[PDB]
Amino acid sequence: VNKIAQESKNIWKLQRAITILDTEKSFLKCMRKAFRSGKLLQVGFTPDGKDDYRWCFRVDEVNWTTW
Amino acid sequence: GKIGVLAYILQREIHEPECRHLSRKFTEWAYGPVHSSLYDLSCIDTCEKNSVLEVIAYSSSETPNRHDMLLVEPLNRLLQ
Amino acid sequence: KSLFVDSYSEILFFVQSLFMLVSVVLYFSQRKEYVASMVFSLAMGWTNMLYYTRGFQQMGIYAVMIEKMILRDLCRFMF
Amino acid sequence: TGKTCLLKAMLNLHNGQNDTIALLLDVARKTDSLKQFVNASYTDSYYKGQTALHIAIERRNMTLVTLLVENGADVQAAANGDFFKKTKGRPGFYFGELPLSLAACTNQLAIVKFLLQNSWQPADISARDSVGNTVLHALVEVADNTVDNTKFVTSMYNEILILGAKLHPTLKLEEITNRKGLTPLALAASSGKIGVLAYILQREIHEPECRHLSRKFTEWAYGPVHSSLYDLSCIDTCEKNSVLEVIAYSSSETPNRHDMLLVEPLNRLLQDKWDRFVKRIFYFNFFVYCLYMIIFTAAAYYRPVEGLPPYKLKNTVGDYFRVTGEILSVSGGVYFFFRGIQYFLQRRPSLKSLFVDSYSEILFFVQSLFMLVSVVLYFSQRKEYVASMVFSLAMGWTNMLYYTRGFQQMGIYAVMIEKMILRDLCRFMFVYLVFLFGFSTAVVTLIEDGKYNSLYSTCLELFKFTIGMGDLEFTENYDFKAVFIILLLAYVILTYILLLNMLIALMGETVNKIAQESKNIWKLQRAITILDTEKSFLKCMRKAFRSGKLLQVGFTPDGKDDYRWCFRVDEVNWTTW
Amino acid sequence: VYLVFLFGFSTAVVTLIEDGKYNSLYSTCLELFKFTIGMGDLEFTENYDFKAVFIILLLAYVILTYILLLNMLIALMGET
Ligand SMILES: CCCCCCCCCCCCC(=O)O[C@@H](COC(=O)CCC)COP(=O)(O)O[C@H]1[C@H](O)[C@@H](O)[C@@H](O)[C@@H](O)[C@@H]1O
Ligand SMILES: CCCCCCCCCCCCC(=O)O[C@@H](COC(=O)CCC)COP(=O)(O)O[C@H]1[C@H](O)[C@@H](O)[C@@H](O)[C@@H](O)[C@@H]1O
Repeated sequence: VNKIAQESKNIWKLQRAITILDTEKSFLKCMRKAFRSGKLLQVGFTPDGKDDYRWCFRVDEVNWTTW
Repeated sequence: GKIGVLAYILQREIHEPECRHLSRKFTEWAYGPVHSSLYDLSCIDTCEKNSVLEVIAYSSSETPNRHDMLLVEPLNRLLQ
Repeated sequence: KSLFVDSYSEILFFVQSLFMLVSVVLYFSQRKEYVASMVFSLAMGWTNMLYYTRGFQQMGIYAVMIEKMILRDLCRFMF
Repeated sequence: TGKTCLLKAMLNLHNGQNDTIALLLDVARKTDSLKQFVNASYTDSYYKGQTALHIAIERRNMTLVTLLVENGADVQAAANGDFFKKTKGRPGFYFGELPLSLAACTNQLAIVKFLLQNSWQPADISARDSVGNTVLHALVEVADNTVDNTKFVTSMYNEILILGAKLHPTLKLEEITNRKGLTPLALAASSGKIGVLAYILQREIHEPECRHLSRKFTEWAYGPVHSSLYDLSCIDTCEKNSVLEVIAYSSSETPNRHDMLLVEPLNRLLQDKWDRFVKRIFYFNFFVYCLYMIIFTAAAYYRPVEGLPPYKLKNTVGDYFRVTGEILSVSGGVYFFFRGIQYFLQRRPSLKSLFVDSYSEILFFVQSLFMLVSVVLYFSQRKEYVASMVFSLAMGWTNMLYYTRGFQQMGIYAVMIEKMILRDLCRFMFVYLVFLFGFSTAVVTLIEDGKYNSLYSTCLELFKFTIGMGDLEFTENYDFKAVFIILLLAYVILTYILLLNMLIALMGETVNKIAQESKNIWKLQRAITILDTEKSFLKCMRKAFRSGKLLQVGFTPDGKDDYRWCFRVDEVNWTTW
Repeated sequence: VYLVFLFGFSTAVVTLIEDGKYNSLYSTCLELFKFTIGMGDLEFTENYDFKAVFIILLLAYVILTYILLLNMLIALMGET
C-alpha cells in the first residue's frame, strides 16, 4: 500500500476515462452535447485570409510571478 | 506511450508571426495575474479514427505509460 | 494475453452471465444442479457490484487497491 | 459597451507606448473639455466602472498613470463590473475595485506611492469599496498562503502601513471594518490566510515614528537572552471578532483552520490560559460527568424486572436510592438536551457543518435524545423504554472519550480514532458488507429446508468468520456439498485473509500521515474548550483576561502613552551578537 | 480506551439482560472480553427481550473494539 498510491490514482482515472468513452460511444439518444468546449476562434488568421474555429477548451490560471 | 512528446504537443504555443496558427495553446485574455488559456482539442475529444482519448483508453496494456498519459493537463481537465 | 492480463471486469461480468445461462440450461434439462450454477452467478453478481465503485474517487481508488492486492499479494501468499 | 476612443487606445499599447493617446487628450482639451474625456469608463454590467487609470495600472505603465492623474482622472473611480467581483462561479479578478488597491494588489509600489503623494489629486488611503474593503482588506483577500504571493503581500501591507502613518499619523488603518464587521486581521483569521496572519501577529518595525505600529516589541536584551512582548489586542478579547473566536468557530471550510493556531503568540497564549484558568475547570467537569455516568449505570443496573412500568416506589432504602439516581440521570439527559439546542442556536450550522464537523455535540445530543425517549416510553407503560435507556447508557460511556482532550497523549489518540472511523472503517465496511451480503444470499439460496435457511441466520453465521468463530460446517441441509464448501472458502479468502489484513495495512498507511494533522486538530479542540470555558464562566471572573496591562512604547503619534496588554515571551539566541 | 468501551457495552448488555444466567457485571464483562480473544459467542444468552437491541449492541461493540481498535493498535505499534 505504501507503493501503489499514485499508481492507484492513475488506474482509477484510466478506468473512469474508459467508462466515459464507452458512455459517449453508446449514448442511445443521438445526443450532441457530449461534444464539449465550444467552437471558438483561436487566431482567426490561417496562412490564407480565412479564420480558424478549432473547438477550444478554456482553462483559467493565476500566476503571481513574471510580471 | 511517448508521454513527453504528447505533453509537448498538446500545449504547444508558438510566439512569432506566421507560426501562431501552428500553436495548440492560445491565451485569450489576461487581466492581472489572471489569464484564460485555450487548448485546441482537435483530434482529442473526437475525430475520424484516432482520438487521443480513444487511443490511450483502448491501449493494448503493453504501452509503457498508458496510466500516466492522462495526467497531461488538457486531458485531465477534459475528462473531468 | 491481453484478454486476461487486462480487462478483468469484462471477464467477470461475462463469467457471471455464463453461469446464468448454464443455470437456465440445467433448469430446463430437468437437473437439480441448476442450483449449483445459479448460486455461483448470484455470488459473483454481488461481488461485481464493486465494478461500480469507479466514479467515486475514494472508493474507486480503494477498489483498485483491492484488485492489486488480489493479483500480487494474495496470489503469492496463497501459493 | 460605452467605451470611448481613449479606452480603445489604452487597451492597444505597443511596447507600452501609443502616441495617439496624447493626441486624443490634447484634442479633447482644445475641442470642449477634458475632464469628461479622461474619466470616460465602460457602462456594460461586466466592465462597469473600468476607466483608463485602471488600464494604465494593470498594464504596469507608469507614464500613462502619471499622465492621466495629471489630467484630472478620478483616482477614486470604482470598477464594480462583474469581472471585478469575487463571484466564484464566473471568471474575474477581485482587487478592491480602486486604483490604489489595484496598485497594491499587483506589487507596484511606485504607483502606490505616486497615487498617495501626487500633487493634483492624492488618493484616499482610508477609502472603502462596495464591500467596505479598504486596501488592507484587499491585500488580505489576494493572499493564498503561497511563498511568492505571501512575500509581496506582507511587504506591501507593511509599506502601506508606513506610508499611511507618515501621511496620516492620527489614522488607524487596521481598525477599519468592512460590511461584515471584519478588520483585516479578523478577515485574515476568518479566511485562513495563514501567511498574512503570521506576518501581522509578530510584526516588528524598526524605525522612528513607526515603532507604535509594531505588534512585537523587545523590552530588554541582556546577552543571548531577551524578553519580547506580543500585543494581544483583538486576540484575547474584543468586541466581536477576537482572532481566537474567529479561528475556533470557523465554518470548517477555512483552509488552514487547523494550522493557524501554530502561530507563536496564539499557541503560547492558549497554553497559558489552559494552565492558569481552564485546566482545573475542565478536570472538574470530567469528574462530574464521571459521577453522572456512574450514577446512571447504577440506576440502570438495578432496574426492576416486573412488567408494565412505571413501578411503585417501595418504602425501603435501596429503592429510594434507585429512584434518586433515576431522577438525576433524567436531569442530566435534559441538561445535555438543552445544551445541544443551545449549541445549534448559537452556531446556526448550515446543515452540512452540522454533520461534517462538531461530532461531539451531535453525540451528546443523541445520547440525551435517547434518554428522553426512554422517559416517554417509561411513563407510557411500555417496556421498550429499556431499549432506549441502554443505548443512551452505551453512548454515555463512549462519550467519555470526549474528555480525552486536555491530555496531550490521549487526545491525539482520540483524534486518530475519529479519523480511522471516518476514512478507513467506512470504506472497509462498505466493501465488506457487499461481500458478506453476496455470499450470504448465495449460501442461503443453496441451503434448503434447514435450521438456517434464512437470511438473518446465514448472515450472522458468515459474520462469525470475521470474529474468528466461523464453524465452516454449520449445516448439511443442502445438496452439492462441494458448492457449499467452495462458497465458504471463497468468502473466507476474500474477506478474512484479504480484506481484514488490507484494512490493517491501510490503517498503518493512514497513521503514518495524520501525525501532524492530529496534533493540529487536538490543539484546535483544546482551544475550543478554552473559549467555551471563558465564554460561559458563570461567575463574572476577570482572571480570564491575561498578560497584564503593560506600557509598550509610551509614545503614540501624539504625546500619549500606550497600554496594550502585552504577553511576555522570553527567548535566547546564540548568534547575531 | 478499550476498557471504557468494554465497560460501557458490558453495562448496556447486563442492563438489557434480566433474570438470566449472566445477569451480572462480571459475567457479561468476561463474555464481551471473549470477543477480543476471538472466542466471542455472539449468542451467549436469550434471557432478554428486544433481540434486535442485544445483537445491535454486540455488533457495535465488535466493530468498535475488535475491528477498529485492535487494528488501530497494530498500526500505532508499527509507527512506534
Ligand atoms: C466466486 C467469486 C469470485 C470473485 C473473485 C473476484 C473478486 C473481486 C471482484 C471485484 C470486482 C472488481 C472488478 O470488477 O474488476 C476489477 C479487478 O478485478 C480483479 O481484480 C480480478 C481478480 C481475479 C477491475 O477490473 P478492470 O476492468 O478495471 O481491470 C483494469 C483495467 O480495466 C484497467 O485498464 C487497467 O489495465 C487495470 O490494470 C486493470 O486491472
Ligand atoms: C451505540 C454506540 C455507538 C457509538 C458510535 C460512536 C463511537 C465513537 C465515540 C467516540 C466519542 C468521541 C467524540 O466525542 O467525538 C469525536 C469524533 O468521533 C467521531 O468520529 C464520531 C463518529 C460518529 C470528536 O468529535 P469532535 O466534536 O471534536 O469533531 C471534531 C471537531 O470538534 C474539530 O473541531 C474538527 O472540526 C474535527 O474535524 C472534528 O472531527
